Amino acid sequence: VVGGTEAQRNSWPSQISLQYRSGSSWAHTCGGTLIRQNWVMTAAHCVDRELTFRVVVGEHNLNQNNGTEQYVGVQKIVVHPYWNTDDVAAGYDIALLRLAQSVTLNSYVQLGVLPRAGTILANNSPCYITGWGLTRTNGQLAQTLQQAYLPTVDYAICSSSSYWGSTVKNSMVCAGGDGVRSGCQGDSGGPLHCLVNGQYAVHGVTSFVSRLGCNVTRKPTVFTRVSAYISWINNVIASN
Ligand SMILES: *C(=O)[C@@H](CC)[C@@H](CNS(=O)(=O)c1ccc(C)cc1)C(=O)O
Ligand SMILES: [Ca+2]
Repeated sequence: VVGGTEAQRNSWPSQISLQYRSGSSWAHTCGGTLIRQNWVMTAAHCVDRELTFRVVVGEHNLNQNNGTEQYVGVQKIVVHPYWNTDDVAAGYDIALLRLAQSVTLNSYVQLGVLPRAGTILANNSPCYITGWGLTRTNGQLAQTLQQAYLPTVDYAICSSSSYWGSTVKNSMVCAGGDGVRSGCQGDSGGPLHCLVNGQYAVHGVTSFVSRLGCNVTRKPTVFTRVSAYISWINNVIASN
């Protein structure tokens, strides 16, 4: 996240780090949201490569032991069946990961609250993106989890010609676009937390930013709209 601030250690306990095995170690590649003790919601584009993945819950600093982390392998990957790698703009950028073991909940590890199905936020709704993605366009990943306030940009504005045009669909949420704050590579898959009726809920799954760069004026970060996929999510969880 570009233009973010370090999150407090226990602010976003559903945020997970999705990592892939790289030689003798592990490398962060995307975020995700813990939605069941053994299920993670992330972006389908994060699991397009045939890599070995693990999820880290209760993570704060990627390069140091925080003494709060739980490490778990990904046992099954279910990508939305309409997802197409060649077309992120078509949408369906969502996937569910069944964890090899159920994680233990505590103040650093909690399930993400999902919105009711069909919920659409009013323009300019208050949301925060969180993640360890690049802190600058063509930069490096953050060491500590970052957060940035990114107000939503409704579909009418977001899909307008000055913004994203036809690239944005109504199955997505746009947020930000101020030219200073945004998601960036490595934040994909993570949550967009929006305050609704006093409770933060995960309304988006980070999906894409402009090819021009991360923090680009009028190119708000684009997220899969979680509330469009509630029955899909429940169907997967129930049949697996
Ligand atoms: C997500 O991080 C997104 C910006 C918010 C990225 C794409 N996701 S990624 O950087 O994880 C990705 C890109 C390509 C591959 C092969 C793997 C990972 C974006 O550039 O829109
Ligand atoms: Ca750590």
